[PDB]
Amino acid sequence: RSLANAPIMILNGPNLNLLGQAQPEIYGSDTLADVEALCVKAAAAHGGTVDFRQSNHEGELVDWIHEARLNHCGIVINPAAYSHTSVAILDALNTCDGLPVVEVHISNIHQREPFRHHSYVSQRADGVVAGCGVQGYVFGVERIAALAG
Amino acid sequence: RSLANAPIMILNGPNLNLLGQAQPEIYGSDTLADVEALCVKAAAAHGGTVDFRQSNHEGELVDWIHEARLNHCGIVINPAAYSHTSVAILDALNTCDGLPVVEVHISNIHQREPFRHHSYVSQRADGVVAGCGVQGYVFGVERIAALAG
Amino acid sequence: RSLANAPIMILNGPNLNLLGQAQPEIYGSDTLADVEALCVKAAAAHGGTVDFRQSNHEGELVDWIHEARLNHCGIVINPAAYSHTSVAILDALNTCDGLPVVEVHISNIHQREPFRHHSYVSQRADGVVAGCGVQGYVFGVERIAALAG
Amino acid sequence: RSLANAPIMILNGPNLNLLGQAQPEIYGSDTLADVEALCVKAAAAHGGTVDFRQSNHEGELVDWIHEARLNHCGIVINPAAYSHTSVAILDALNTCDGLPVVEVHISNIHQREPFRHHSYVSQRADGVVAGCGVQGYVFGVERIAALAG
Amino acid sequence: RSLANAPIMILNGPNLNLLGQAQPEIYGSDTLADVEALCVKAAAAHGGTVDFRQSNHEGELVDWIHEARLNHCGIVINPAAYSHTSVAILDALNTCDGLPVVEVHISNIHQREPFRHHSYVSQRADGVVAGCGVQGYVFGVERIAALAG
Amino acid sequence: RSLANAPIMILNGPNLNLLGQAQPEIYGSDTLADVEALCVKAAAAHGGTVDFRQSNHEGELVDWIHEARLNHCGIVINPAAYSHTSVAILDALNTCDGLPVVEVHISNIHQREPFRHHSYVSQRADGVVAGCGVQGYVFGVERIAALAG
Amino acid sequence: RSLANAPIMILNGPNLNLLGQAQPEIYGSDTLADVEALCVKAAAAHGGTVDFRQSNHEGELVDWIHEARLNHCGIVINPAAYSHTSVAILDALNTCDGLPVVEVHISNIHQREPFRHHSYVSQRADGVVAGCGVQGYVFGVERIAALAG
Amino acid sequence: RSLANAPIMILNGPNLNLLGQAQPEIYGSDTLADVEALCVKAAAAHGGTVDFRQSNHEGELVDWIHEARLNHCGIVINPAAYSHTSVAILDALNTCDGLPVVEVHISNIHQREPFRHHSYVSQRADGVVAGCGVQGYVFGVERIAALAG
Amino acid sequence: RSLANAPIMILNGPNLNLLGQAQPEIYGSDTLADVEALCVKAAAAHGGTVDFRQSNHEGELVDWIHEARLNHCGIVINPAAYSHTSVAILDALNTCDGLPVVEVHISNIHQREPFRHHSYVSQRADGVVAGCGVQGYVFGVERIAALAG
Amino acid sequence: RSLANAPIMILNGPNLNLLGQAQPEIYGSDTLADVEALCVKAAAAHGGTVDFRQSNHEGELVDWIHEARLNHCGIVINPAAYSHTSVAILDALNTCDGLPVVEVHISNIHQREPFRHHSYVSQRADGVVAGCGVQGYVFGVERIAALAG
Amino acid sequence: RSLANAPIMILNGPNLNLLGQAQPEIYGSDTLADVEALCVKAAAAHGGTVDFRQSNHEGELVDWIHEARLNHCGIVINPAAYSHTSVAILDALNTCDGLPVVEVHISNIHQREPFRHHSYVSQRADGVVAGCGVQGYVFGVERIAALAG
Amino acid sequence: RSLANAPIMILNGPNLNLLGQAQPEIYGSDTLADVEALCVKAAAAHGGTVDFRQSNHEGELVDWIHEARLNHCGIVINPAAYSHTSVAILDALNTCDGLPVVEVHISNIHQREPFRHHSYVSQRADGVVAGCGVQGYVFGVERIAALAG
Ligand SMILES: O=C(O)[C@@H]1C=C(O)[C@@H](O)[C@H](O)C1
Ligand SMILES: O=C(O)[C@@H]1C=C(O)[C@@H](O)[C@H](O)C1
Ligand SMILES: O=C(O)[C@@H]1C=C(O)[C@@H](O)[C@H](O)C1
Ligand SMILES: O=C(O)[C@@H]1C=C(O)[C@@H](O)[C@H](O)C1
Ligand SMILES: O=C(O)[C@@H]1C=C(O)[C@@H](O)[C@H](O)C1
Ligand SMILES: O=C(O)[C@@H]1C=C(O)[C@@H](O)[C@H](O)C1
Ligand SMILES: O=C(O)[C@@H]1C=C(O)[C@@H](O)[C@H](O)C1
Ligand SMILES: O=C(O)[C@@H]1C=C(O)[C@@H](O)[C@H](O)C1
Ligand SMILES: O=C(O)[C@@H]1C=C(O)[C@@H](O)[C@H](O)C1
Ligand SMILES: O=C(O)[C@@H]1C=C(O)[C@@H](O)[C@H](O)C1
Ligand SMILES: O=C(O)[C@@H]1C=C(O)[C@@H](O)[C@H](O)C1
Ligand SMILES: O=C(O)[C@@H]1C=C(O)[C@@H](O)[C@H](O)C1
Repeated sequence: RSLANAPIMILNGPNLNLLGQAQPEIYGSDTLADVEALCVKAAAAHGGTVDFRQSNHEGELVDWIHEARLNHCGIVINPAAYSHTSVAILDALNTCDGLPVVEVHISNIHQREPFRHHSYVSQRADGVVAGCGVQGYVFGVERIAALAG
Repeated sequence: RSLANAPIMILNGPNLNLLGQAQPEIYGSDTLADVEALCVKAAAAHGGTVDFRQSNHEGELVDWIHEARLNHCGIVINPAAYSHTSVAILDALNTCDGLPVVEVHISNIHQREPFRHHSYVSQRADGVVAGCGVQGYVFGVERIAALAG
Repeated sequence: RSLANAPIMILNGPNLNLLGQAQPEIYGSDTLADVEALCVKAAAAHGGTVDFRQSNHEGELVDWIHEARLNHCGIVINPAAYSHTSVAILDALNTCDGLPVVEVHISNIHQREPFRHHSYVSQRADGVVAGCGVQGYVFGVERIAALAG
Repeated sequence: RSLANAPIMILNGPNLNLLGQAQPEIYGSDTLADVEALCVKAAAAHGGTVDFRQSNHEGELVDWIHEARLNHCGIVINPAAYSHTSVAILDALNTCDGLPVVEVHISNIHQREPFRHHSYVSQRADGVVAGCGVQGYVFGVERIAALAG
Repeated sequence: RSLANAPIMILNGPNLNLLGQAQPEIYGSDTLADVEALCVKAAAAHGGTVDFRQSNHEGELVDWIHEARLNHCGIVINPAAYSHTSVAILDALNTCDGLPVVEVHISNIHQREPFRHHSYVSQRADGVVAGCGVQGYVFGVERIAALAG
Repeated sequence: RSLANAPIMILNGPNLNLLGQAQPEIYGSDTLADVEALCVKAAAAHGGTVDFRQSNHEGELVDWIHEARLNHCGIVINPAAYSHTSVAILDALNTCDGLPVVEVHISNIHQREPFRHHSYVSQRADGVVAGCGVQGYVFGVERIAALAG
Repeated sequence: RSLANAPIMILNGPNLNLLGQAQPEIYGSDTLADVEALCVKAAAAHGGTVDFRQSNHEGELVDWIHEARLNHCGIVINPAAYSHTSVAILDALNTCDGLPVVEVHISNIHQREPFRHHSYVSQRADGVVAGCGVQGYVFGVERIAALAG
Repeated sequence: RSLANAPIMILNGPNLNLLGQAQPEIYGSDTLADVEALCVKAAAAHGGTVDFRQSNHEGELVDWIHEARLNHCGIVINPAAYSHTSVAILDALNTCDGLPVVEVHISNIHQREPFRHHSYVSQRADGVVAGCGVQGYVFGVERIAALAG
Repeated sequence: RSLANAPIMILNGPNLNLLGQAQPEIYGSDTLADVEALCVKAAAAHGGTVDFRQSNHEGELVDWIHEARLNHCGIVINPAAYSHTSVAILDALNTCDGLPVVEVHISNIHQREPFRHHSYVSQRADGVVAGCGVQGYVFGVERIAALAG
Repeated sequence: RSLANAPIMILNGPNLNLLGQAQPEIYGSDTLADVEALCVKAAAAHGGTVDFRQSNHEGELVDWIHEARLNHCGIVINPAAYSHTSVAILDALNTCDGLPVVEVHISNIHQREPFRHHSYVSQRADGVVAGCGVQGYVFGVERIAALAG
Repeated sequence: RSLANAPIMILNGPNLNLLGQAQPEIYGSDTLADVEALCVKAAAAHGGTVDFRQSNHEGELVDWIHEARLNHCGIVINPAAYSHTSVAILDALNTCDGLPVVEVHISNIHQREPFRHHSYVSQRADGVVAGCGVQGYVFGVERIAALAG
Repeated sequence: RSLANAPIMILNGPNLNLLGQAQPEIYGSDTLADVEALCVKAAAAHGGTVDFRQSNHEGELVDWIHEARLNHCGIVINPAAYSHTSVAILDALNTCDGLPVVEVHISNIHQREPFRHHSYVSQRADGVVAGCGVQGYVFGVERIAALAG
């Protein structure tokens, strides 16, 4: 599916509802709403749209991936903590044959504790952006636009 | 309990809703409904019944195992990705003193990525079947039948 | 906040709803209701109160930490199996800048299987109590009463 | 080849000659002869026959695997200790392009010492059954019947 | 024995003679004499008494555990660096069939360097308290009073 | 430093001279010259310029990083193989106090051999982009323009 | 059980046929026949006898263990290289419910390459003697004499 | 010894009897008889002769190594699966003080599964040839011919 | 020195003063006094004598090794827990050029927890006896008698 | 390319300029000039020629590999210490689609320190020769001639 | 404290009493009295004095470190075996806020056995000298002189 | 060679050209020219001279080591990053039979990141100084004076 025919799904993992309010020295002062506005504006320059959601539940993220599999033109995901722990989210992305996927981490996870250096999502994601702040979501939208188109 | 007095609980973990539709070269073309039918038939030959369920949610699965503990004669479980990650599911099964438990994986997890090699559920499960396709749920039900006697 | 102005949050993870009914040789014969009343009594001696809650869902536990972050004077948490697996809960606790946190394990996890030896919550909790039975929750309450003062 | 045209090879590794006589609390009280009768009955239901053998010698199992490659419709194997140590049996199975293979462990190896958790044979076997008692051989035979048709 | 018939032994390992004077940002500004008074006060509320000691010698701590084995109603020990290195102290504790033992760490060792994550003593202690400051000794004494009854 | 005042240094590691001519199924069919023209246009859209270079020599890349430290407004680097092996290139980037740095890998290294999973450069780079093909370079340029702004 | 009723089985692993002729600086200059005479005289001092055997074949050693299980009063075994690799010989000795077993190594394996530091036989052997030369076989016969009486 | 006075022992391990017939994409379509004729021809060009043998049995291989020790001018060995597992064949080779030994693998073991990467025989062999197909056997003969001379 | 000219030093590590009194299911019911009487009798049969000591202090053990280096004909040591942790005791035995040394463990350490499998002493000991009960000391005496001759 | 159309590139890594002068007990007394002569002679027997070079610089070896890719019929390489550390030389050889490549080590690396046991080059090289001395270079030339022919 | 006002504590761990007498091929033929004279001399050239001590006992070492903390200008320590095992001695040094500490090893521990590779003291010592013979004590003293300055 | 007949080679690895200008809080504010003057002065007191160089290039350092091998009295080397990565420079130094080598690290590498803990150079260097600042190079010069004397 192309960007003209279906939205880009933009998924956000656990604790991201507090972006811009908690640990600003690590994740910045922009909020999740500010990030949704960036995404909308980047997709509109390519003639696309976005479906932007956040959840703290692993299984709800699994369900939204299944939805995107049939209805969306690609997926930009910041799995947050679940990057490091969820084989179930990996597996949900693996049922999405050929759908473009870009993983995004606001912080540079390779500079932080060793438990954050590995992500299960990365083994499926076509592209992985880390430590580019909320600008990384925009890079994700632009990479989907290049892959879908 | 016996098979005549209570149903066998058949539990299915994340992504199993898309069985037969996704990655058929790994997991085959039979659907979850097809699997449910195989189970009903095998339990019937032993004078028993099944209670077949699927969920994406780790905590829902926990809840269902608590229910089984009191109302079912045994559990046949395919924990899917949660086999590799859920200490919480293992611990739910450990509350079920003496209840027969059979773990089933459709694919042969020992030929796949190393993160798939280990299951938490397997330390509590009485029996473990892997790589026997959807026929391994039939083996599951048969083994519950033998043990519930 | 202070103990006079807001309740202490007391959070229990998965399977702890069965406390006193299952595996009494490991976890004792006192119920979760029994624990709650111990907590209510200990907080009352310091002029405080408690908000006592259990869940089998990782994401609901995250949401209740976020609620504590704004409305409670500290957290006493028994993550149960999530202690071992949940980076998400650790991250939720991390968003709570300066809020006193005390982790509690009923059993001595250090004498159990090696997968129980490490907890994600312990890198954030101020204090960790293990193997002091349900009396560890009273210790927890007593320590938050000291830290809040 | 088919079950009607050639027998199913049933191979048993070292120490299995003492089945039913030794360590009954781990492996049961049914003998190797009892297992052979279970196998003969299971295959006859599908119009097939079995060739059941046991050896303490690694090279003799490799020789038998080579024979089956030419004359048998599939192989049901309990390699016993050899599971954990024999790259030479794994390799013999690897020469049998397309022959159905099912590996059987009477006990649940995943609940035992860590040196028993890994099996060389499992990387080639199509299916792997563990902890289903001697009933696991019957599973084996039924799985070959499905694959050889 | 019982708290009315024998004292609780309170043992302190190496460098705790400088408590209050060195590294106050990690271990606080209360002294070992201050901790002794808190212990004395807690035990007297249960009609008990304490026998409070410190040593920088591994062999001396071993000899004091032998003494406790015969003359004391239980042991509250803060092994200090010996927690991480001393199989001999673990083994002395192991000779004390059934005597209640609570291990205390002033600091939350789980947040410090990885060599401080493991403790030998923890596999024998009944209970372990970490990161609750000098108040953990009062928790120790309370636990021993509950067990000794 | 501003984009107006000095060029962005774009550094490419060993073997990138052959880009578009070798292993096109992993690294694409665009040439290194093609990447250089993408970079010049990306920087131009922010009023900036680029200094694009490639080398098979680890010490030469070290020397170019020192040069950048004094004369450039940031560094986009694709270390190629040296990402995995060069402590010396990490240390050269460590000399560059506060200079924006973005590391780019054409291919998604996290899907490839395990020796490619770790990069010494990622511990210093502000941002890391992998698996976005040659478009990653454009992202790299954009992030430097936003960090230099 | 008694030395009077049945001989002590003395089993020697692979390459022990060459003892005294190969690598004398590691294993000495006494031959295997010289060891057999030592073992005859040691057993004679207790009123017993020996049945002394050597094989390069893992399976043959398994079959002699099963023989011993029924007809001998204990086993002294030097598994030679099979100590480090044979799960099969371990398993054969585990079928020997209560039979006294002593493992002997001529050389001190703990001083040699790391692959020699672990023995599978040592988890079943009641006693293990290493680096006492051919005199270790006399020790083994004395230990069996003490265990049988 | 010399090539004019004694034959070169050429030994082949388990499954090599099927060379040319099984997994031809890995090991080639030349048979073990074709290999023997290559070896005869190479040895004759140096005035020498070969003694070519194959076996699936580890113990037999050990026995043949013992024969060579006394009767042959060197050993070219393809230990096949027993390269990875047999400490016993290593130790047989170690009894052969000074005898030239060359280990040959038809496939390039270093490109295959990690369990194939280590050979116990490589620590004693003088030279090791891998991935040169059946010509590697000719290289082994030529090397034995330079070392005997 | 010889057995006629100097005694055999027999050193016992921490907690062995309680032998016969604590953990009799693991270490037996004979006391340290009974073990010294065994040693005296065994030494006397070879015309030697013994100097039998025990300490809980690692440094004292070091001092007594030093003393043996000058005044005794060999050392039999049971290092007890310091087996596992004392590089200092290893190093004291390394200063003893050529002095016979035999290490003895009453229990079969290879069947106990993984922290007990490694001994620093065994890389220096000429011989190592484990799991032969108190009889292990007599085998120690006998080995020093053969080595000092 | 055929051997008649283009030379075989023979590449030598760091420190091989001193071959025959340093550590002769490890690498022999033939020089690098001696080695080139051997190669010229072996190539000439197959109607071919060689291009023999040596370099201490990783980048220069990468550049020469690039040259060979276009102008040579195959490569024989002794990467010397770069075997163990150069991902960059491995990737240079990966750009050479279908070019025959044989890695040569003069010493038997597998007998040396464990850092020398793994080579990055070996995952790409078609054939690997180790411990055949400078004769291994002739084997390399011979293999190239067979693969180009 | 300055060198003029207080002596430099020179500390020596276990077995060092035998320096010059034992293992001279590793540690040399100079004695501990020789090393003290070298320290006195080097301190004298800076107007300083030394307090040179040796002990086999870990806790004595800790006690002397506490004395230095209050009465000495700095510590030069050779912890000997306790380097590898003593967290207690590292924690003693860590109580000495800002006191200059230099760790010395006579032998180059990095060329020896792997258990010697790691030092606990090294994480706190300001400088670490290894393999420079007894001259490394002189280096110690000189460094203390520069840092107390 | 003596210090009177030949200069001491002082080699400095990558990034050292910015000593004193970069990361002064780790490496100090003295420049490389200041270090060379300290070495010239130390050598002059022994009647010797220095030959002080720096390079970013691994192979140029190998070349310089080859020079020193024939023309210099010894080598003082700060390999810098290449300490951790270069088996090539290790090997270069291994060609220098009997030449005194001292390795120096300005900063205390044991307190930094774990990839800095190991040095390949340290397995050949006679002595190793770390964390003594730039005064460590004077220690180096002094140690070569003693060894060449
Ligand atoms: O950088 C991110 O956005 C990530 C967000 C989190 O919540 C962490 O758990 C991840 O580790 C990193
Ligand atoms: O084979 C199965 O049924 C399993 C199904 C999945 O969903 C995976 O997550 C498991 O790894 C395996
Ligand atoms: O002791 C406790 O309360 C913990 C309770 C749980 O449920 C386990 O999962 C933890 O491992 C231990
Ligand atoms: O359970 C089985 O049948 C196996 C039987 C054996 O003998 C063991 O060695 C295996 O580990 C397990
Ligand atoms: O926190 C405590 O009381 C401990 C005190 C010590 O001295 C350290 O050795 C331990 O690691 C921690
Ligand atoms: O993907 C890239 O651009 C990098 C390209 C290289 O050359 C490889 O060496 C790296 O592993 C990946
Ligand atoms: O010491 C012995 O008797 C042993 C003899 C062998 O043959 C070795 O394989 C063992 O490793 C040790
Ligand atoms: O390459 C060969 O000749 C080898 C052949 C065998 O049979 C294997 O088991 C080895 O792993 C490789
Ligand atoms: O078996 C013995 O004598 C040993 C005695 C001890 O005290 C233990 O610490 C050892 O682990 C074993
Ligand atoms: O054997 C040789 O040719 C190799 C040559 C080198 O220089 C070493 O670095 C390698 O490790 C071995
Ligand atoms: O080199 C030194 O001075 C050391 C001396 C000791 O006694 C050893 O224990 C150390 O490992 C090293
Ligand atoms: O401390 C030194 O001088 C070292 C200097 C370097 O450049 C680092 O790379 C080394 O890790 C440390």
